[PDB]
Amino acid sequence: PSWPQILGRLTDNRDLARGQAAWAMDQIMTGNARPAQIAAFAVAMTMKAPTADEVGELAGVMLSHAHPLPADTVPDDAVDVVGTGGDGVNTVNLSTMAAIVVAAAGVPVVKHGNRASGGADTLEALGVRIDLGPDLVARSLAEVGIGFCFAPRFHPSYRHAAAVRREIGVPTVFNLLGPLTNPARPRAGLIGCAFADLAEVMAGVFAARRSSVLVVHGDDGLDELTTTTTSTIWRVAAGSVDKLTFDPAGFGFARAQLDQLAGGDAQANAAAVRAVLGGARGPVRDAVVLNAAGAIVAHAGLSWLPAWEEGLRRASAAIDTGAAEQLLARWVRFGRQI
Ligand SMILES: O=P(O)(O)OC[C@H]1O[C@H](OP(=O)(O)OP(=O)(O)O)[C@H](O)[C@@H]1O
Ligand SMILES: Cc1cc(C)c(N)c(C(=O)O)c1
Ligand SMILES: [Mg+2]
Ligand SMILES: [Mg+2]
Repeated sequence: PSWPQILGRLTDNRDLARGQAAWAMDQIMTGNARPAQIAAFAVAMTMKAPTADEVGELAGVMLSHAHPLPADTVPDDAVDVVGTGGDGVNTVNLSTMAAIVVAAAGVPVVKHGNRASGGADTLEALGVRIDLGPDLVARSLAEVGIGFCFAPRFHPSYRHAAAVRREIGVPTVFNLLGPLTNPARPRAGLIGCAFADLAEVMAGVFAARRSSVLVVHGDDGLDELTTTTTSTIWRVAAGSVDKLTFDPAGFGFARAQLDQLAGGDAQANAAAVRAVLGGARGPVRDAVVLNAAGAIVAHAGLSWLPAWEEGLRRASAAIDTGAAEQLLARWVRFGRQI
């Protein structure tokens, strides 16, 4: 295998041969790939139109190189709530807030995340330790019900890819990898995809791993279940993908305006988390509850309408009883206690 060969095949608009994407990603992750080669590969893959097999190869290499969590520390039914980002709309950290609420409802959550105010920035501002290694994330999950895997901490060898991603700016296939590379390897997730054309490829990757996952794209372009309009959902169950249209109004949700979901810096976004967890009613709470419920449905799938009703009931109660607010406080506390 070589760069001229792989790049030539991609510029010929041809799907890669089995193992070629893995070879490329492994060259990238081991510091053996020049910045020019990384960029060429990222772009060529993107323009060819990556397949699930290919994206699955890239993600597997990343996971091979990632720091794992200690054996037997991650529950068999752990769930992630994470999006590709890059939806061009600046929202409150819907996934992060949903994760807190899901953990509070009793579903173990191991959230993969990163800076932008991104999930990681907002958590840091809330006083949550984002920087914890495998052992301590495992303890966090055991003692709090939620662990946060900070992408840079667990994927240090991604450094060269990350630099190139910054330099070129343009979204590429690499933008799909975060939600597919949680180092704790949870089997369930609510997975946001900004890129409508690539949501199905993401779903295909999760299906190949037999995850129970909802890949979601708001029909307003949010990488979350949206409240402003309907959402497209790629439902992954039993190793196959269903595409459907999801309408929140179907559960009594009032239509919001995207401006009402808008975020700010880490301090603003942190305030918005505190507000939701303190019971503030309105658009942000509604979107958080909806996404929390979707994550619970994905968790349920590890065994539709009944699932959503129970998910919504459970998410609402976790906030209303103060369990969500208390969980965050316990999370802050856990991290201050080293
Ligand atoms: O949108 P960008 O800033 O360009 O970067 C992509 C973001 O995707 C993640 O959202 P995640 O679902 O993990 O958290 P959230 O929905 O709570 O923000 C995380 O915040 C990354 O920064
Ligand atoms: C996954 C990951 C890993 C490393 C080492 C990074 N620096 C970044 C980043 O800057 O976004 C992301
Ligand atoms: Mg998100
Ligand atoms: Mg988002």
